[PDB]
Parts: sequence; C-alpha cells; structure tokens
Amino acid sequence: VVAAAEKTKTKEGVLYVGSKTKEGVVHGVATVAEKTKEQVTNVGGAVVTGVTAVAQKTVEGAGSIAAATGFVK
Amino acid sequence: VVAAAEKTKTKEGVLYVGSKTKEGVVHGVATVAEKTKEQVTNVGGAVVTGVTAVAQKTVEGAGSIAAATGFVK
Amino acid sequence: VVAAAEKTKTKEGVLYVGSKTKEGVVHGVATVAEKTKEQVTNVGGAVVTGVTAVAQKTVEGAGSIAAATGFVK
Amino acid sequence: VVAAAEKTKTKEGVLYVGSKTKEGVVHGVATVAEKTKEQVTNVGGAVVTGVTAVAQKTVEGAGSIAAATGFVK
Amino acid sequence: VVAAAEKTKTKEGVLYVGSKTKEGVVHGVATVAEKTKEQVTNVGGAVVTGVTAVAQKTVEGAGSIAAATGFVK
Repeated sequence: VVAAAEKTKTKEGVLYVGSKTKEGVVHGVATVAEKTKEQVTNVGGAVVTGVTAVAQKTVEGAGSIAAATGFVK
Repeated sequence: VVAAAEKTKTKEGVLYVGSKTKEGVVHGVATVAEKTKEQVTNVGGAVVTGVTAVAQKTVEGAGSIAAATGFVK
Repeated sequence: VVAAAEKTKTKEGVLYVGSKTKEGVVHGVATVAEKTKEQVTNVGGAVVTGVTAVAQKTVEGAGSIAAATGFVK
Repeated sequence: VVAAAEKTKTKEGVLYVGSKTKEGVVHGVATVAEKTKEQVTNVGGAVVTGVTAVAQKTVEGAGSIAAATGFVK
Repeated sequence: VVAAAEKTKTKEGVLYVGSKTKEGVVHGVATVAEKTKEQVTNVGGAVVTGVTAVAQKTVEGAGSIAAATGFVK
C-alpha cells in the first residue's frame, strides 16, 4: 500500500458562505458496530460534512490515496 | 495497491453560497453493522455531504486513489 | 504502508463564512462498538465536520495517504 | 509504516468567520466501546470539527500520512 | 513506524473570527471504554474541535504522520 505525491513548480480561490440553521445534527465519519464480529473500515481523503458543506480546490497539488482494507483468514 | 500523483508546473475559482435550513441532519460517511460477521469497507477520495453541498475544482492537480478492499479465506 | 509527499518550488485563497445556528450537535469522527468482537478502523486525510463546514485549498502541496487496515488470522 | 514529506523552496490565505450558536455540542474524534472485545482505531491527518468548521489551506507543504491499523492472530 | 519531514528554504495568513455561543460542550479527542477488554486507539495529526473551529494553513511545512495501531496475539 504505497501512495506517492509529487508537486514541482482578480480573485482566485475565493469563497463566501453564509449559513443559518435553526437546528443541526451532523455525523461526520462514523463506524458503528452492534453485536458484530469483524468490522474493518477505512476512510481516506477529504470528507467534508455539513448542514452546509463547501469544498473548494481540495487537491490543487498532486494527491494520492492508497488503501488496502480487509482480512485474511 | 499503489497510487501515484504527479503535478509539474477576472474571477477564477470563486464560489458564493447562501444556505438557510430550519432543520438539518447529515450523516457523512457511515458504516453500520448490526449482528454482522464480516464487514469490510473502504471510502476514498472526496466526499462532500451537506444539506447544501458544494464541491468546486476538487482535484485540479493530478489525484490518484487506489483501493483493494476485501477478504481472502 | 508507505506514503511519500514531495513539494518543490488580487485576492487568492480568501474565505468569508458567517454562520448562525440556534442548536448544533456535531460528531466529527466516531467509532462506536457495542457488544462487538473485532473492530478495526482507520480514518485518514482531512475530515471537516460542521453544522457549517468549509474546506478550501485543502492540499495545495502534494499530499499522500496510505492505509492498510485489517486483520490476519 | 513509513511516511516521508519533503518541501523545498493583495490578500493571500485570509479567512473571516463569524459564528453565533445558542447551543453547541461537538464530539471531535471519539472512540466508544461498550462490552467490546477488541477495538483498534487510528485517526490520522487533520480533523476539524465544529458547529462551524473551517479548514483553509490545510497542507500547502507536502503532507504524508501512513497508517497500518489492525490485528494479527 | 517512521515519519520523516524535511523543509528547506498585503495580507498573508490572516484570520478574523468572532464567535458567540450561549452554551458550549466540546469533547475534543475522547476514547471511552465500558466493560471492554482490549481497546487500542491512536489519534495523530491536528484535530481542531470547537463550537467554532478554524484551521488555517495547518501544515505549510512538510508534515508526516506514521501510525501502526493494533495488536498481535
């Protein structure tokens, strides 16, 4: 499991957000197990969670994610 | 499982968002197991979750995701 | 599990956010196990969780995430 | 599990946030186990959790996360 | 488990935040075990938790996190 990223090197990249929420419940990244034997989970990269969510320009530079997720029996 | 990313190198990339929500519930990335034996899960890359979700220009630079997900018995 | 990142080297990158929420519950990253035997979890990279969430320009420089998640029996 | 990061080397990178919340509960990163045998968890990278969450320019420099998470029996 | 970071070398990097919250409960990073046998947890990198959370420019310099988390039986 190898990840390699290389980077070699007027409004730009500007965000305005206004949010009004009377009630918010946000769970993000969740793993829940009840009465479970084996649970293998991988979350990688960018997760944005919101009642309002904005992602801008998330990976302008090279980004690499490598995941091996699992079990051997 | 190998990921490689390489990058070699007027309004641009500008977002305006206004959001109003009286109630919001957002779950993002969730794995739930009840009474489960084996559960293998991989989430990779960018997940944006919102009552309002905006993704702009997510990977201008080279992005790589590699996933191997599973079990061997 | 190897990750390598290399970086070699008017409004830019500016965000305005206004948020009003009467009530907020946010869970971020959560792993919950009840009555569970084995639970293996990996969260990698950037997670932004909010009643309002903004991510801007998250990885301008090269970013690498490598994950191996799991069990061998 | 090896991570290597190398870096070699008008408003820029400016954020304004205003937030008003009458009530906030935020959980950040949480692992909860009740009546659980084995729970292996890894959280890596940047997690921002908020009733309002802003992440700007999180990794301009090269960032690497490597995780091996799990058990061998 | 090895991490190596190398760094070799008008408003820039400026944040304004105003927050008003009548009530706040924030949990940061929490591991809770009740009636649990084995619980192995690793939190790495930057976690910002807030009723209002702002992260700006978190790792301009090269940052590396390496984690091995788990048990061998």
